[PDB]
Amino acid sequence: TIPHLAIDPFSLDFFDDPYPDQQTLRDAGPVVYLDKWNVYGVARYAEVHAVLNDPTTFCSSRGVGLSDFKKEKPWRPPSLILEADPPAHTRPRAVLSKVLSPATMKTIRDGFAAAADAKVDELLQRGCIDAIADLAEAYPLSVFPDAMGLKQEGREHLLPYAGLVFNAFGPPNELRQTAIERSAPHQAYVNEQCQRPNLAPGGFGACIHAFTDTGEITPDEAPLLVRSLLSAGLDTTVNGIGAAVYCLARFPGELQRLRSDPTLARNAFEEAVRFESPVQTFFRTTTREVELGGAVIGEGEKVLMFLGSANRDPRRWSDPDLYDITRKTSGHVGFGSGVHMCVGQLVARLEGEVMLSALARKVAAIDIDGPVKRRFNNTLRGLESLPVKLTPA
Ligand code: HEM
Ligand SMILES: CCc1ccc(C(=O)O)cc1
Ligand SMILES: [Cl-]
Repeated sequence: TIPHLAIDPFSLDFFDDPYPDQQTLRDAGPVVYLDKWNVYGVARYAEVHAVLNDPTTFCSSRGVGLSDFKKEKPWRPPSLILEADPPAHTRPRAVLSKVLSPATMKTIRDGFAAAADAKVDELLQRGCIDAIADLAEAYPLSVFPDAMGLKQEGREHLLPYAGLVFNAFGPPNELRQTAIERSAPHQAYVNEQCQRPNLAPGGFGACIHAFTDTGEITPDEAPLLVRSLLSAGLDTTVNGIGAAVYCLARFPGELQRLRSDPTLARNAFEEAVRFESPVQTFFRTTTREVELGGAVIGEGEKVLMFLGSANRDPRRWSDPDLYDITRKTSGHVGFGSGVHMCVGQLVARLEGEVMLSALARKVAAIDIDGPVKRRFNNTLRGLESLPVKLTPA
């Protein structure tokens, strides 16, 4: 009843061009079985959305990577938020919601916008730049570590640590194995920065520790919650901004519309998140036998959700393979959906908005002018290098 497919969604060939295989996954049925990894897969919008919104049946506390925490030891102590189910999830989630709230956004927006404008002005002086290293990476590195309250020394560990976290959700392939082999210095740096004395006053880290006296979290929970922001808060935005710049570089008609109405910046970023889905996949584990799309999945089974495929499913989206900055994007699953839906999404959208606003106001054209190189990661989709020429407005 359930079709069995040999597609490896964690192979380099799949990462290089996932779209044909994602269509094969959607069109084979609402639920597939991936023989390569012994997991169920859901690639259509409807089933991905259904799984995300039933956390009781499709739990996160057995891991949101391939590994089942009931069977194997987690590679690092479980996240108190991403790898927790209600009710244990609820209070840590509330703390991060308040740390990354609107009032916080108001406190950081002017500095984030000024750093975005300054980066674009700097890049325009060079003209020909790498939109990954010099923009997608450089801009978040210029705002987010400071907003966390990290010291300067050791920040070179942040992107390697995040690449490790995202590779570690994958199966035990070479990408995952190599990341874990190299992990010790990055883990040691990150864990140390999570301690209260190492987080500067007023930043996100200090604010997490300050919530340890309200009864929502205890002091011994704060370091791991800081760890969540140092895991999820940087490389995601690198790949979100990279996705948006890559979309504007490939679709100059949309850059032209954005230049003509810079207030489209927020939706242009949201549409890049749908179109590229920087976070491609996450797993859940069934807690009982369950019927999903006419299929019967037993207890204790891993279910792989293809967020990027759900975001391009023609059953849900008109012209899904077109980048359209005025698209009604509400309901895309690039930030997840339901109780675990990205708690940092206001930070991500702020960074994306102010960078796209700076481009919309300062840049007339973005032309690819060198070889594009893709970066391979078991969970993140994005580029290693994007050579572009920026023409000033
Ligand atoms: C474009 C940027 C981003 C994308 C595409 C993204 C994507 C996601 C997705 C898909 C989830 C759902 C995980 C699940 O359902 O298992 C998630 C959750 C989460 N994200 Fe984001 N994220 C982004 C930026 C950020 C930022 C900037 C932060 C922190 C400052 C952050 C922190 C978190 C945390 C802590 C969770 C776990 C929430 C929970 O389990 O309740 N993310 N993100
Ligand atoms: C953006 C995906 C993500 C969310 C949360 C964590 C974490 O809690 O460590 C790590 C990754
Ligand atoms: Cl760690």
